[PDB]
Amino acid sequence: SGRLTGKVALVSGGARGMGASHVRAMVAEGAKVVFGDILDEEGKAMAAELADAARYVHLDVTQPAQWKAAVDTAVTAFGGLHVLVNNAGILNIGTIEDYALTEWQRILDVNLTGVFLGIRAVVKPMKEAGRGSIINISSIEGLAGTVACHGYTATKFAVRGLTKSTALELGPSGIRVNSIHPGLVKTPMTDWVPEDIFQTALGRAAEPVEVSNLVVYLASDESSYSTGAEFVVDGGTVAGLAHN
Amino acid sequence: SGRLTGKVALVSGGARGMGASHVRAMVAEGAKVVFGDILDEEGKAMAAELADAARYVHLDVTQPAQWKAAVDTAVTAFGGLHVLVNNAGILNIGTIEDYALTEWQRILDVNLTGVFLGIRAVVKPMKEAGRGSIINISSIEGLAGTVACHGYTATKFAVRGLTKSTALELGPSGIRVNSIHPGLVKTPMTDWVPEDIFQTALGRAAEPVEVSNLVVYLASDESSYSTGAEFVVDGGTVAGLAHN
Amino acid sequence: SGRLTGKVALVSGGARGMGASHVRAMVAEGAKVVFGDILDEEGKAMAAELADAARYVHLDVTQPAQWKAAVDTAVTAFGGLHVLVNNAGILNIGTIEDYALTEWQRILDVNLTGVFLGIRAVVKPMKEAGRGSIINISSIEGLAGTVACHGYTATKFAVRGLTKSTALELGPSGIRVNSIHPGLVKTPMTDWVPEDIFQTALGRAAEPVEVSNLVVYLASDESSYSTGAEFVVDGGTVAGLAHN
Amino acid sequence: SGRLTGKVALVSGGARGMGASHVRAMVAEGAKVVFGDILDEEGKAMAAELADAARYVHLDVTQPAQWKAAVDTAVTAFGGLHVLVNNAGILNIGTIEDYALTEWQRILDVNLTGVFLGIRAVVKPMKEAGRGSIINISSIEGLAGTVACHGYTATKFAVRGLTKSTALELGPSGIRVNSIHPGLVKTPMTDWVPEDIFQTALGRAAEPVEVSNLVVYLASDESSYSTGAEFVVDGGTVAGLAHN
Ligand SMILES: NC(=O)C1=CN([C@@H]2O[C@H](COP(=O)(O)OP(=O)(O)OC[C@H]3O[C@@H](n4cnc5c(N)ncnc54)[C@H](O)[C@@H]3O)[C@@H](O)[C@H]2O)C=CC1
Ligand SMILES: NC(=O)C1=CN([C@@H]2O[C@H](COP(=O)(O)OP(=O)(O)OC[C@H]3O[C@@H](n4cnc5c(N)ncnc54)[C@H](O)[C@@H]3O)[C@@H](O)[C@H]2O)C=CC1
Ligand SMILES: NC(=O)C1=CN([C@@H]2O[C@H](COP(=O)(O)OP(=O)(O)OC[C@H]3O[C@@H](n4cnc5c(N)ncnc54)[C@H](O)[C@@H]3O)[C@@H](O)[C@H]2O)C=CC1
Ligand SMILES: NC(=O)C1=CN([C@@H]2O[C@H](COP(=O)(O)OP(=O)(O)OC[C@H]3O[C@@H](n4cnc5c(N)ncnc54)[C@H](O)[C@@H]3O)[C@@H](O)[C@H]2O)C=CC1
Ligand SMILES: C[C@]12CCC(O)CC1CC[C@@H]1[C@@H]2CC[C@]2(C)C(=O)CC[C@@H]12
Ligand SMILES: C[C@]12CCC(O)CC1CC[C@@H]1[C@@H]2CC[C@]2(C)C(=O)CC[C@@H]12
Ligand SMILES: C[C@]12CCC(O)CC1CC[C@@H]1[C@@H]2CC[C@]2(C)C(=O)CC[C@@H]12
Ligand SMILES: C[C@]12CCC(O)CC1CC[C@@H]1[C@@H]2CC[C@]2(C)C(=O)CC[C@@H]12
Repeated sequence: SGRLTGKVALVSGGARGMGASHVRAMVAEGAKVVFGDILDEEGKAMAAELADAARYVHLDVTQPAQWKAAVDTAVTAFGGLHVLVNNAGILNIGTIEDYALTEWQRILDVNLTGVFLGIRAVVKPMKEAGRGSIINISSIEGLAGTVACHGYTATKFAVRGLTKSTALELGPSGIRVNSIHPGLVKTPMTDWVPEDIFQTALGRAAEPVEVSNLVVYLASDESSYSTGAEFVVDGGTVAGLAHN
Repeated sequence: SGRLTGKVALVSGGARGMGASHVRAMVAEGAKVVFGDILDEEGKAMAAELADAARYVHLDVTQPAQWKAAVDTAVTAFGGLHVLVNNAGILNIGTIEDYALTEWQRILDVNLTGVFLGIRAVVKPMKEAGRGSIINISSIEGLAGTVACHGYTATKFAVRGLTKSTALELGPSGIRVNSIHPGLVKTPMTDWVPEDIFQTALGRAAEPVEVSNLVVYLASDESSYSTGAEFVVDGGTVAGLAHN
Repeated sequence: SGRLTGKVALVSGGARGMGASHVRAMVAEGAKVVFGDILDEEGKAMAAELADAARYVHLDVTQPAQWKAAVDTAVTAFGGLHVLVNNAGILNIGTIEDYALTEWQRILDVNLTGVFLGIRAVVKPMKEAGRGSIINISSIEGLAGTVACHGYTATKFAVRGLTKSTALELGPSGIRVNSIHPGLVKTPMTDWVPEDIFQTALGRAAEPVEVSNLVVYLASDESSYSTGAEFVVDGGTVAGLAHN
Repeated sequence: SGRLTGKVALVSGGARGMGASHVRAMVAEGAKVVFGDILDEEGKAMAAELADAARYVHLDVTQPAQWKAAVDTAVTAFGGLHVLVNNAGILNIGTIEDYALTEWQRILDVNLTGVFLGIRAVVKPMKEAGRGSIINISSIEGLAGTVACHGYTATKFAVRGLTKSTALELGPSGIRVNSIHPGLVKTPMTDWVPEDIFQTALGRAAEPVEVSNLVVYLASDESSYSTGAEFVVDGGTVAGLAHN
């Protein structure tokens, strides 16, 4: 409570799912949040309940002009920008043969290029403020592979790597960059998937707030000495070997 | 300010350095702490200025009988045990040729067996309580190697592995096990080492409280979905490649 | 000698550098090689001194039609296709701020999409034979980060991930997929870089044949039980922590 | 045939299982092998069928004096020592509670200290010769955890770490140190385990020769630029996420 007081955050894909949960969790901790998405109806809806501590903006992470608009909104409406949560992303599947090249390009644009564009857009205000925290949402699919999940796996691994190179470059400016790797979380992106698809040590899927707690920790100054690192919140899946 | 209220913790090697910092940080968050060490003078000293919320006990992590005594103290004095911070450890160096077999055995006993004994000692009360968090202190030397640091590297890698196997086994009982890997921290164990020995992105060594913040996070229920994972707090060292 | 006898291989970017070395090394071991590139003069030149054992074809890894032509050449000229070495790649640098979006897209197309296209192109003939070995050339930049190397790092991490997902999917068909991660190698891509830029245990840069030896091993049936794995040939760089 | 001609190797635990397979594979490639174990009957038996290419010696890897005797045998009988294969090891299981402290100590002595003693014993002759190759046999249990496998997991992770620190230290002397991580292999140590206990991409357990092929590669000069690295030969297990 009051752990993010004075912090301004930008969250991509915050109209629903984990993104929405992150917005709510950060506001509850005293932060001012600008969240963007492409689902304007839902976005404006919850922008109404968070009232004056949040602002919704239309943001297609593949459009650099929209990223700039999102950043300008944060800076002029709240005075600055200290946190970026690259959460927007999509999921598509398909075996090597019947996986469309267009789906491949689409997921690269959103899941990878979108994350890169967000980082380019927030460095200026963060460098001026001399402090900042960028949180990239990857997944355990960015740690190991899965059948018929080539585009998703490739981009989640890429986001993991992009996190490291940018962390090294921005470190001297006081900006931290870390990646979060969650396992199965109950959201509209995976409501069609059985909750026990992964072998976990805790024996259950995660509630979105459980990932949000990690977002708050990484956004706060409590995690001041962690940068370029992978934070896993998967209930123990990648900690064990695949058995039958 | 009250993130650990109602939690009872046992910290090994808490008389000084990071251990002491963890004790203070957890008490400040509302936890009751039992800390043990072999430096009784210093231990009793700070137990006095924490008298109401903490208890000091003599604890040589290589002696199972002392671990049991430490656990009994926590349970009878505070009603239970929910957190274990395996922090006690030593550091010795030497090349392959002139590294004494006795130093090798000594570091294995303290840094590895000591950690195992602590886990065996706390599982009973934690399993009864139905909830628990075990935090094993490894290091980045448990992620990559260093010249003339064979005993330390071997044990820190082992602690990292022990964290995973125990997390899988204890998960069903509601107990989480995670490892922390810090880089250079300002403590008596490394005050003879130049603060910039490691290439970091932040360009500085860490203050012990920076590692304590991560201990609090892992001890709290905020990290409910993280288990068997490595949490790195090294200022970016392992995120980059070794350059000249 | 004769370790690859009866094997037909396709090597992308084989007109010079490591690619050329791989072609020569595999021919010396009894394999028939079809190598493609965009440097036609050099390509036809060495195709001439390798006469009956190799065939050169123009191949821009970003063009699916050219990949098909390359595969058809291998199958009709040599009877089949058992090995694919995704070696083609480019290197560009730049900081988050002054790194052109066009350079970013270019490296994604060649280093990542190019690798994906190669895999899609060879699965048919390999699945019919019920055997095959795909070797993806990543780098240690696909294991850790580097300043001003965002596009390269992102794609090399992605290739590492793509290797795992495809290995799991193709495993049942008898096809193995592995990634190679070399450190500094003496080639035209890095002749402007000081040979001791990386901290290595061997104290030297690698000769391209040293990486080719690993390519032969992975192409042969000797490595029959290795798939979806990372093979590091960096002289010890990623095995140690970055010191000053 | 003749890939290890002129090389002298020392293999611990070579009387049966993978160790025996390594001895046979290396002899077939032209190497002279000294293998030790504690199963003298079986050891002398196969020392007979290999003739003068192989010498058997009694060797308890926990006894430094016996290691010295093994090394002296190699040097005086064959003129030198260029390869060490730390293969000897044991397997015991048990949950945290009912796992005997004696079993814990026993596995630490054999699986970890035994490996360290072997390295200390061979550095002298290798440093004089200008180069050498040390191959430490870990396992995928040294990469991820398993329930009721605490001693085994801890030591296999430690061997993985010991491989890196020693590789960095010995690199300047021309000595390479690498670790091998196999999955399920058909040997007496695991003949009671169902061949499909692990989820693999290849859908089968490995034949010991498949791991021996990797030992030969690492023992030969073909792998000249690989050191301090993990070589996985697990049929794809650790490349994928644990599913149900
Ligand atoms: N659901 C799960 O189990 C897991 C999800 N993740 C990651 O977490 C992130 C969010 O996941 P969920 O909330 O579960 O998914 P979700 O589908 O609920 O939400 C993703 C959001 O991104 C927005 N979005 C999509 N394309 C966009 C674009 N071009 N520009 C801006 N916004 C766009 C969508 O409208 C949606 O609100 C993604 O990066 C996902 O890959 C990671 C691990 C597990
Ligand atoms: N100092 C550093 O830069 C880093 C330290 N670490 C780890 O953090 C932990 C604590 O480190 P520091 O506070 O810096 O060290 P420290 O030397 O300040 O404290 C270690 C404490 O353990 C106690 N201790 C030693 N042997 C013991 C035994 N057999 N039984 C019980 N207590 C014993 C010591 O008396 C001391 O109070 C260790 O596990 C260490 O490996 C990890 C990364 C970096
Ligand atoms: N040079 C080094 O130190 C290291 C190189 N690598 C990787 O090894 C691979 C080969 O590297 P080098 O031989 O050193 O580089 P190089 O520059 O000598 O050769 C790359 C080759 O790819 C060809 N190529 C480029 N774009 C192409 C396209 N669109 N279609 C077809 N061919 C194309 C080039 O013409 C050239 O022959 C690359 O994937 C590189 O990232 C990895 C680690 C270290
Ligand atoms: N069997 C498997 O699936 C896997 C085995 N490994 C590792 O490979 C190595 C050999 O495995 P296996 O051949 O399958 O086991 P094994 O039981 O067939 O052979 C181990 C050998 O070591 C010898 N030995 C035992 N204690 C010794 C001591 N104190 N000093 C000297 N020799 C001693 C034994 O007599 C035996 O011949 C071990 O390090 C094991 O952990 C790794 C991954 C999988
Ligand atoms: C939902 C999950 C599991 C959680 C997540 O973040 C993404 C995916 C996407 C691909 C799915 C995987 C479960 C296993 C599937 C269902 C395979 O068997 C074919 C496609 C795979
Ligand atoms: C202090 C540090 C760095 C922080 C830490 O937790 C442990 C050690 C122990 C061995 C040291 C290493 C710095 C580099 C040293 C000084 C080598 O050059 C020889 C022994 C090595
Ligand atoms: C050549 C190497 C090292 C070998 C390789 O495969 C790629 C690169 C590309 C970026 C370079 C890096 C050396 C360090 C550099 C020079 C940084 O200081 C700015 C750009 C970086
Ligand atoms: C054989 C194998 C699998 C191959 C290996 O190198 C060691 C072990 C040892 C512990 C076993 C594991 C299969 C799963 C087991 C059977 C658990 O369910 C309890 C003990 C575990």
